Formats: sequence, structure tokens, C-alpha cells
Amino acid sequence: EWSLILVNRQNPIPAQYDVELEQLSNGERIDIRISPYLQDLFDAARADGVYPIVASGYRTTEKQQEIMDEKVAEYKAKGYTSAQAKAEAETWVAVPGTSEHQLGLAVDINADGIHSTGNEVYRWLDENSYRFGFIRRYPPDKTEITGVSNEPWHYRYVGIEAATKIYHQGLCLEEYLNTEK
Ligand SMILES: [Cu+2]
Repeated sequence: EWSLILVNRQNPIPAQYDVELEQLSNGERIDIRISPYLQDLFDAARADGVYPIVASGYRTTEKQQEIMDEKVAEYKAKGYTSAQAKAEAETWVAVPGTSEHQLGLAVDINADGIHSTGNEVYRWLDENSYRFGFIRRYPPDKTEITGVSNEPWHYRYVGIEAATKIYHQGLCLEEYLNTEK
């Protein structure tokens, strides 16, 4: 139940959401409940010659705002008005209160650069993350349901049972939760 919490534009983070955070060696933080699962995922990738890093875990409200504002600025520089930019940025960065990053349940995983390319990490994760309870949260073929663009770096902990079902039936989290009730 706990790891199946739905957070998106229609489901904000609950008001007094408690989370205990573990600090990784790079200073990023995650929900302490997902720690051994993320550790196992990283160990397994490295046993396969794939070297990922956690580019972003937990974010405070203000951090989310800033990430979003930066995405808005990028669209403004490419010829969007302020209003247009804000709407387009939402397809990539959630408004504060609606990011999975604010749960500590989501990590953006990149390649280390030296040993692996992005695409080798993204491919490995797509094919293996579910065995560690993580799903590719925003897949290209579910944008019409999730509201979010293809983000091959963004992985969400839901637990092994749910992740495996979601993987084999080719679902997004919203669809899985709908079919659970
Ligand atoms: Cu993310």
C-alpha cells in the first residue's frame, strides 16, 4: 500500500507526509525504505558492466520550484511566452507538491560517463529495474495517461510485486492502480 502512493498533477503529496531520508555517498537523499533495493539495483548493473549514478533523489519544495523555473526559462529562450513556457515545462517537471521526487521514492538515474553511456544505462534499467521494485515511471507510450514526456532516467519505487506486474503487462502506474480497484 505505502509504496503504491500515487503522486501526479491530480494527486498532490499529502499535507503532513513524513519521510525518513538516507544520504547516499553523492549527497542525494532517498526514502530509507527503498535503500537496499536501490543498492541491489546498482550492484546488479555494475555486475553487468553498467555504471549508473543517482543524479537526483529527494527534493524539497523550493528545489522543485527551482528546477521547474529553470525548465520554464529554457522554453522562454526557445520562443515561448511565459504562459506557454509554464504549460510546456509541466510536461517535464512537475509543479511543487506533485513531484514523486518530493516523496523520496523516485530517483533520476544517469550514466557515470566514464564507463557507460546514458543509453546503455537507460536500456539496462528498462529491462531490469522491476526485479528491484522500480519502474520506468514515464514511458514514451503512456504520455497520454501520465501527462509526462519520455523520461528514461526517472525510476519510481513501487515494490517488486507491483513492479513485476507493471513490467509484464506493459502498464503505467495510474493504469495499474485503476485496475487494482
Ligand atoms: Cu525524475
